[PDB]
Amino acid sequence: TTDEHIQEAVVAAYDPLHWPDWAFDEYNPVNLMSDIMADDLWVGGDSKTDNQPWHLMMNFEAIPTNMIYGLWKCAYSGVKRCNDVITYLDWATDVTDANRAYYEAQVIALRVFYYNWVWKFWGNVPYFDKNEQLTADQLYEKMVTSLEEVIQLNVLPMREDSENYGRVTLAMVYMLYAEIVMYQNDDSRYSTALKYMEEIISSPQYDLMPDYTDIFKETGEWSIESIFEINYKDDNAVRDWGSPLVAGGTALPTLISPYIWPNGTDNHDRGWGFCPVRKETYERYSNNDTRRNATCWNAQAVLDAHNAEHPDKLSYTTRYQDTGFFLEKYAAITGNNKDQKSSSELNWNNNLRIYRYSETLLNAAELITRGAGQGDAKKYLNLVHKRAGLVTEIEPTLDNIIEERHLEFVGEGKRYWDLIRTGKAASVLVPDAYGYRTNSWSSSKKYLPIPQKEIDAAKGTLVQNNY
Ligand SMILES: OC[C@H]1O[C@@H](O[C@@H]2[C@@H](O)[C@H](O[C@@H]3[C@@H](O)[C@H](O[C@@H]4[C@@H](O)[C@H](O[C@@H]5[C@@H](O)[C@H](O[C@@H]6[C@@H](O)[C@H](O)O[C@H](CO)[C@H]6O)O[C@H](CO)[C@H]5O)O[C@H](CO)[C@H]4O)O[C@H](CO)[C@H]3O)O[C@H](CO)[C@H]2O)[C@H](O)[C@@H](O)[C@@H]1O
Repeated sequence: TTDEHIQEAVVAAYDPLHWPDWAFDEYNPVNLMSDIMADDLWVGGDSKTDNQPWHLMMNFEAIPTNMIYGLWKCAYSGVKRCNDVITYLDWATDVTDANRAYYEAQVIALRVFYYNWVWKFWGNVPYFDKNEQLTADQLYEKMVTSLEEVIQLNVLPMREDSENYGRVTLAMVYMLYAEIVMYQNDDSRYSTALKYMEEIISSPQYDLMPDYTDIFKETGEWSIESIFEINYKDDNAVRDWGSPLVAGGTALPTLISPYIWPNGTDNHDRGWGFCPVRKETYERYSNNDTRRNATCWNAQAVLDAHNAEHPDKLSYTTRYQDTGFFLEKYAAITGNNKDQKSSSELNWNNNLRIYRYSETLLNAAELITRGAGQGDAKKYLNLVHKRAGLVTEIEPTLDNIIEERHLEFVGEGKRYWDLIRTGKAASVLVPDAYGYRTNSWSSSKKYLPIPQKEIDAAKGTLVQNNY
């Protein structure tokens, strides 16, 4: 009813962003949930029954009774908190026009963000704009119409300040617009998407970090390259097993760091050996590409060298699908949970990078090649390519742009969605030579099985996907 209470409610609508990595008794880190269905990582852990839903999804054999349910609950918690704010604003007095617009812009952009999670993973899902199963195509029209309404409020700044980093901005809204327009293959909005990407490119407060290896460091958080991140902190963080929803750190580096690594060696710490980096991922980089070592941390070579320098035979404990490589971007780094005050496992400081300026450039290059209008697709592609330390210029073909995204975004939740929307999934996601993936992707796998408990509780109102 008052301004101060709506302000607190707006803050609460942001909280589900930082939940899925540990919430509702599951690990569903949203970047890995898509990346394990692509061609860059294995699943790992103790065996195929450790986080079993992950191994089933990876092999296109998810089942409604053994599914990732946490992310579903996170997304719909988000939607509910945004809906709360729209309803509260109906019953509010002495809120300025500007503050009313600002509160609406934030919670409607977040609502589309949360719906994007369930739209991409499950497609045909229930919709509510106040506290009905839509087709994927019907949810899309709701989402993109909401984003149009947020842009037209004309209230969001292009970039936030030190104090407010993590708040919705116009650039975040633009990147979210491009993500859903491109996943839908809605070419009637390609022109508008390209105009929005060019507005970010024209801004002098977004640019590439000159060193790719500086992006994923703590000092790289909210750099000139960052459009949107989900904030995680170790500073007096008290996220715990029984209190997963409190704003502290992330579980992600504990999941994907080497099992019984000797903490502090090469300033890396131990984890549970999930998402080992495939050897093929390391091999697809040129020796000149700075992304190779920023993506692929060779844990085994570090100990091989150490055991020749100081011959204590150090080892880590190899788990399932071990390769010797781990995802350096979100690896446990000595000191990145040092200031936490609860369980150190859940309180890593690593922000989750959602949108980076390199995705602005590759979005623009791709929209130009898909007929969105004139622009310098070759300049935009080659800015990303050259930042990686490659000196030879490449043409802005769709295949070169899609492969640049592949090199640029391992572990960032982009590749699986890129493979489906470009029509490459059926050709790329086939049985491997290791006997790990034994199934082939097909269009029926586009949308996961809806969790059985949701099918049951809805008593026929929710129709199961034919996965
Ligand atoms: O498949 C994935 C993977 O799973 C592994 O299993 C996981 C399993 O290890 C985990 O087990 C829990 C375990 O970590 C936990 O241990 C407690 C620890 O949490 C406790 O820490 C306390 C904090 O609780 C406390 O926090 C306080 C905070 O709650 C309060 O609100 O605020 C206070 C400040 O204001 C704050 O203090 O803070 C103190 C420090 O002051 C901490 O010490 O400490 C004890 C050690 O003393 C430790 O034993 O116990 C839990 C009991 O519930 C266990 O559940 O659980 C996961 C989820 O179920 C499992 O995934 C497997 O091992 C791997 O093989 C798999 O690969």
